[PDB]
Amino acid sequence: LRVGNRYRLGRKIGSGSFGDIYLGTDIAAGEEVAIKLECVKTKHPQLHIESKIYKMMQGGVGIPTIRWCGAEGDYNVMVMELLGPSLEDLFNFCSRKFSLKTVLLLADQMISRIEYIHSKNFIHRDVKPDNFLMGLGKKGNLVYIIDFGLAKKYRDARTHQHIPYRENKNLTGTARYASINTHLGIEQSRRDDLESLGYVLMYFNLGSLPWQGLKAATKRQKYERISEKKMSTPIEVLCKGYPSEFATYLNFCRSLRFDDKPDYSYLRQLFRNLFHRQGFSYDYVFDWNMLK
Ligand SMILES: Nc1ncnc2c1ncn2[C@@H]1O[C@H](COP(=O)(O)O)[C@@H](O)[C@H]1O
Repeated sequence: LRVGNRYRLGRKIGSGSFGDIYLGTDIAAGEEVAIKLECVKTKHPQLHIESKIYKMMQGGVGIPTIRWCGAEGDYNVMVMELLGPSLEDLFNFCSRKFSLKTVLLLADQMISRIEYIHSKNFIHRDVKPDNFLMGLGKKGNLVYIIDFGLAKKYRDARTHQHIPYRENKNLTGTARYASINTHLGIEQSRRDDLESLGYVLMYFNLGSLPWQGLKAATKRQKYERISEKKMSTPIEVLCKGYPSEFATYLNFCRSLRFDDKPDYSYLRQLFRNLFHRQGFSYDYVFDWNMLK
């Protein structure tokens, strides 16, 4: 299979519910690429939007490059830089066990990516291990963020005027990691991304969250089943037997006002101090770099 003249579609490397991702070859440049395909069917496809957001993000550390956008037949096409495995894939590879050092190494970078997205007037609204990828080669130590499928402006580009507080929202992201605010149908802001990262971190520590694996025919039902267990579990019980810093983090994030600018530095500082007190070095050796 080919896409136009310049690209070679290889084998599928990811299924997204938005589109599917193929490993590919830029034949004209002699470089491996990732190629996202979306089928056009209505007059509101969303890959055109996602690519316009990627482009506004460019020149960010841990933002993949976009090489080409256009259409062939009834498919929208996005060609981007190829990245390594997801943190979900790496977790599975490491037997669903990460060391505290690996979790803290990741935490520092994952706050910084989210910060950078917020600095560009957007919230992500789909923060999950699947959506963080390690780079390849010289970028093997660099955590990337992908999938701006569900991203939106939280403040005016011009004025920095925050979006107003609104309720009864469409529950559209992944329920395992959704903020308590998202569960009550409250409009998402910067605090919701950072809380979601909190649940991602405790996911890596535990191996699973105590609200996982609950069957539902519907997306609405998935959120509601998880909501009950989540809202009945104190931050302090969730994180018990782990460094206080994981509690302090989730607590800080839940205490933020709708339209508060987070202290991204403080949250980074928390994990750094724990990191140094444990006696770890920032050598960028994750558990999987030790595989012989
Ligand atoms: N540029 C990329 N390079 C490598 N894998 C990717 C890339 N983009 C997406 N993927 C994979 O595709 C999966 C789903 O992509 P998405 O539906 O866009 O979030 C992710 O979990 C990744 O494993």
